[PDB]
Amino acid sequence: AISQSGEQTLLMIDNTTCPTAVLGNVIISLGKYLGSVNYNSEGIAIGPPV
Amino acid sequence: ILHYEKLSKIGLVKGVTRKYKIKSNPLTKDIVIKMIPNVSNMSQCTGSVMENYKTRLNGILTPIKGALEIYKNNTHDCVGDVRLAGVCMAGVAIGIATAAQITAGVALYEAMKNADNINKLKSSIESTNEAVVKLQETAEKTVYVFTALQDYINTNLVPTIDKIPCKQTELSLDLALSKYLSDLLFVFGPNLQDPVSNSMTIQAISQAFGGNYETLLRTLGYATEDFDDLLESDSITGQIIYVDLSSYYIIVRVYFPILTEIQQAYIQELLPVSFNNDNSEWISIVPNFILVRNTLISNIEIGFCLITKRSVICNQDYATPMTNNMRECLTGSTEKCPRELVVSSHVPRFALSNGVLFANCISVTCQCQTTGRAISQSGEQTLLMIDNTTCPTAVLGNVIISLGKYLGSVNYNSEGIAIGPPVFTDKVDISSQISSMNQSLQ
Amino acid sequence: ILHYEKLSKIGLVKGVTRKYKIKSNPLTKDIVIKMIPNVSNMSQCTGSVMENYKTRLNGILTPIKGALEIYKNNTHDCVGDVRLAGVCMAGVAIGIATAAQITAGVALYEAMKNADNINKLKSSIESTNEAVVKLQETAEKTVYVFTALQDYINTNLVPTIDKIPCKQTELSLDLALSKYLSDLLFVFGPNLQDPVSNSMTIQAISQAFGGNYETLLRTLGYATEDFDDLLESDSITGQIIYVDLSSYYIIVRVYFPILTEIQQAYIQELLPVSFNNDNSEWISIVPNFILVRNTLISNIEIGFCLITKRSVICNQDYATPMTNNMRECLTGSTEKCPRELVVSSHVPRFALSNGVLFANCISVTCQCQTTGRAISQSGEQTLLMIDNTTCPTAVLGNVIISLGKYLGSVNYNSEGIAIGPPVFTDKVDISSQISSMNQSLQ
Amino acid sequence: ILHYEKLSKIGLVKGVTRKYKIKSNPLTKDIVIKMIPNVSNMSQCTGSVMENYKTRLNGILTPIKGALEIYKNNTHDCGVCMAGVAIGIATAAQITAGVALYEAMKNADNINKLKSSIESTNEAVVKLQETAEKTVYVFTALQDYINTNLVPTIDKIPCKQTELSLDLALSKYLSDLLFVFGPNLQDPVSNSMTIQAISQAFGGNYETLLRTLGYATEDFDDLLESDSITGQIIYVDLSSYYIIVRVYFPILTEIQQAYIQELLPVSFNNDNSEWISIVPNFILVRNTLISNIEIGFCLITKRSVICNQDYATPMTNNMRECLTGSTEKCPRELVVSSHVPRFALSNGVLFANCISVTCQCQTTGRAISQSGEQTLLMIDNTTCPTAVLGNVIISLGKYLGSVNYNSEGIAIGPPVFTDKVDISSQISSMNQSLQ
Repeated sequence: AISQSGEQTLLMIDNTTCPTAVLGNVIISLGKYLGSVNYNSEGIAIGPPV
Repeated sequence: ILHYEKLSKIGLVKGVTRKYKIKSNPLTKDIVIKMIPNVSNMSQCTGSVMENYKTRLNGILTPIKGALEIYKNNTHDCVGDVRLAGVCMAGVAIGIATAAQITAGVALYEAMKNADNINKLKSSIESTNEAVVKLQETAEKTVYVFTALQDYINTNLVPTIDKIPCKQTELSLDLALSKYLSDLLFVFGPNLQDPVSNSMTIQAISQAFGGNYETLLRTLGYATEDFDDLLESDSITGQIIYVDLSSYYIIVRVYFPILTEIQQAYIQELLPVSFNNDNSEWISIVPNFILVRNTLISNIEIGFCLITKRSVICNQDYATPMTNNMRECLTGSTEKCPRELVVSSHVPRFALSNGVLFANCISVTCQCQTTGRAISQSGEQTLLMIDNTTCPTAVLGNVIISLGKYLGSVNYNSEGIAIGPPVFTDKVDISSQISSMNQSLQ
Repeated sequence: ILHYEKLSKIGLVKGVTRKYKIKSNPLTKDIVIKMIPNVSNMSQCTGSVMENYKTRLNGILTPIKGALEIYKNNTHDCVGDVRLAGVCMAGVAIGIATAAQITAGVALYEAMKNADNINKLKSSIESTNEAVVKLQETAEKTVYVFTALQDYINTNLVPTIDKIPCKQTELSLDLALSKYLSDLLFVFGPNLQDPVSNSMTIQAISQAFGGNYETLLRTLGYATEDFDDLLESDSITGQIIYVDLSSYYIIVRVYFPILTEIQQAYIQELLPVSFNNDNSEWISIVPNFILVRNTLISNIEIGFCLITKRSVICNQDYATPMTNNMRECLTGSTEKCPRELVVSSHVPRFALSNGVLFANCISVTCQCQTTGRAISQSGEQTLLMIDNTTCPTAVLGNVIISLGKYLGSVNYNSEGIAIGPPVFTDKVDISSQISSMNQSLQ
Repeated sequence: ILHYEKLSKIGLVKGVTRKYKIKSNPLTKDIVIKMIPNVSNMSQCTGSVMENYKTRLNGILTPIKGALEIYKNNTHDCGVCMAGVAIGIATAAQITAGVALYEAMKNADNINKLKSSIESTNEAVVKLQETAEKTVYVFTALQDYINTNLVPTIDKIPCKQTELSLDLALSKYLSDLLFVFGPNLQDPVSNSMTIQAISQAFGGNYETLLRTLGYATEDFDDLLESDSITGQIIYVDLSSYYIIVRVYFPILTEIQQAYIQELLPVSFNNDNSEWISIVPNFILVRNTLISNIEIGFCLITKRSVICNQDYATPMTNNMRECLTGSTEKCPRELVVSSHVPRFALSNGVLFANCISVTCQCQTTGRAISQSGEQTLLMIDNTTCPTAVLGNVIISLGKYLGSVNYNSEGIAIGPPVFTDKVDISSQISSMNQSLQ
């Protein structure tokens, strides 16, 4: 299983973490990411509810 | 959880209570629509309109197959008993996709297993010359073909193939096909950016069959007594799974869900009534329909839902949040409810709930028939409750009404409440107000 | 990878390489087995054995229904909207259940929807009087009934209903029913503690039909070309989904899966050959069959799996771990390989791989044909590779063989390797070695 | 006495608890199994296969009579009094079988008094009166076959075909016999031979034998499947080719202060790998003493395990400490099969390895996360009532043990490998390490 903590909003799943993910009935092969290598280890600020 | 007495005193009288149901657990049936008619019996002097219609239909149907091939080329069966062993997704070759789009992609592959078998029938599908046809898919399975323009041809053009000049039959035909294409472009034209998804209603799909969805659904079968419901609420949806540019016929998987009533979940309707305060008439601005489920109070965007007599039916959970202040207002904190001054003379001024009558006797003349005298509202009472204790028969203009007994407080009409601040709900009023508060803040 | 060259000198000559495939994606078919014959035509002097057979049968079928009802009284459809579709489980009332038990439970409820349809046919099911009968649960869905001893009664008992004193017919019918029950008790008797499971083979299920699974599977359908495979590997399984204590018939959902080749995986078989060391014969103790998957080497408990000429087939991923020392012994480190002295005179002493033969030239007569001179093995060479380089035709005992090229080292026979320690593989020898080493440690 | 809470840490979750019952107090019944079928109705075209069958049957039967006569000629009244000088080699079981044989010789004489009646039976089950008060049944091995198929077909087909069919049927019966009554029957005196094997002298139809003998117990099926119903051969006749068998019908005696505990294995996560613990599935507890059982020989029911012998076997002391809370001594095996169980349900409380199977209960509508330190997860109504694992939606109960179950860790044992080739190499490597 790929675990999400209570600190992070979403997960970047790519071949670096593992090259094929399963989300219920879908099995998806994934490609490389072009942005930061440490995407999932850095948090950001969040806005106000509306 | 809704406190009806303060709501009524503000002017939100009780309305009907309806259950909340959603589309669920969809069965599938596969059909094909031939968007081109068979003109074989009248092909003697059809002219060149057939070829031109062929090119136009190819031009319209090419982007649909192009978008479908993005998934078709990138869908494959993952190998080995380790995982559920379903479909693998060339995600890097797909590029851009949503959750709903991917889900539809999976359902598209799933349906491919049957679509290959139906495409074995290509010659039979071409041979169809009736507006509805049933075909054997297997010794234990069947499929239906619908012809886009077979009824018109067979009923008008074939019988009238000699009584008028053939050139005239050419025009008529051309005009008929052009009318089909004009009706089609709203749905199957460039508006259809995403044919893969299955959110498209059967009513929209039937535009490819002349807008006659009742024939699609009757031929497939009235599976349940809720049929009109899954029909109006846009719960019956279909998906295009194969597009053919040689025979010009598409395969559609029609979904027939079942309506699951949500437990501990009801829809409440509130009737607004104009009420008197400070020598003027006001109407409170609150949602007409409120969704209370699991003792949780949330709004509902019912515009896309269907409001029957006993239940509220939606093809999707359309629950939306509600402001905390609105929750307090509907809980009893009645001073937080907004109110709008009414300048229209066509706003309702009285309502009837549980047989007890709420009315604004200041705005509308009230008198009681039993005692033959007027019913008086004072200047500090927002609304007047009339019931059998007051008098068993009152009138409001030209209506004689007989009232039941109230179930709440016996001294209802003698107790007042607090009233909230005025609001204005015009589109330009919101911009005007926002400027005023911003200027006030500065 | 495996180092065949270093393994060969230890005596582990290369063998056939087979692919690895496991059942996946099972299809579901439904049948009923009537565990009681229809004795209608012979009822004139059926005696009282029918009633006693009814009671004895009931004594066996009652626990099965009791174990099923632990699920039936604890299984229902949820809203399906509170969470993605599934079947609800009253787990507080179940108490003790494994993952396999719960999975069977889910399949059991899922099949219940078809089982209700089959049960709507109860009177038709009871009326069957052929060993195999075809019925409809709807016009697009067949179901099959397989009676217990209908054919046997139909073939020998009914024709001989007069030619012998039919009291003897009563005795023979009693013996036949008792024979059925004795055959049944191995599978459907008290050994069947978990009817909620899909691990029971069709061979065991056919015992309720006289062990005649070929009729079950032929009537249902040979859908795939690997059918014998799915049959021998205990891959075709079935589950009981309905037990009836009045008509004495069960409903079974038979599974027909498909064999998926586990990609990047193969099974290597190693042949043992006796070899010399210190003037005595030894045979190495290593697994005959090794499973290499995704460049990861591990054992396979191949007793349950079926071995064909081209692939290894299992009804389950029967891969088991393998010692690190076995890993190093199989990838080159022959000093960690076990060896056992051979006392028996019936151990194989030569083997042929890739057209070359590795032989133990001193323990068996070892001469060559094309020159008439004997082939000599020194006391330092464990095995002698004989190929057409030394001579193209060799003689071993009474067989004369022609040999081909070698692909590895040309100077194979001139290079020796290290040898491991002896082992003893008797059941009691393990205890003795453990005790001796324990005493040595103390 | 078992620490099930600490065992759920290692993947061993509580299963059913069963009562241990053993065969005891066996009654006796005497029957006559006639291996030669009466063929007086088919003597017109029976041919010469009958004499060949008789010779083959004599050759089969004679060693049985030989190994019975060693006890017949060495037993006399001097209770039962044995002669050990002329016996030579015998076990305790053999001596008890011999004393039982002589006790049954008293009724064997009375049954032999009806030899003419026994040899004249022409039905599958025939009733004979051995005394004024007691009776005996006679079973003929192939009489139903003859009277149903071969007798009616004596004239419609030529009797050469009848002769060949007779020879083939008798040969098939002999084929079924020889697995049991052939040279495999080295010790015919012993009574450990099951009724199912004895019924191979009657076509494997032990149901007819038992039902005619009139079982009168509610434990009958558990007795039959657990091989509790045993027999003994006490007389063999080489003139009429029949044997008389004392069928023993025992009673299931539940052992006081004895129960059998079942443990369900669950794969658990450790050091980013999935493992399974190597501890026996079934445990015998007798007066607070823990010992193994070869439950393969026994029959397991929903609330009891029935054994026709006391099958308790010793347990290693370290294993005993493992099952009593010291989980660090419980061996574990790495997991290579993608089809090992991963969740299990006890008391309505769900134990699972959420790292290997995704867990997201429906009432919170969210996933249930398992860290890299927790071997298994407990789900109950305290955390969230109804859980979903793949295709199953499951409503759960409440745990009875500690409330802080998911927050407390434990120690873990060493890895092991259970293959026979693996065992030898571990011995070899450990021996090499010692050297």
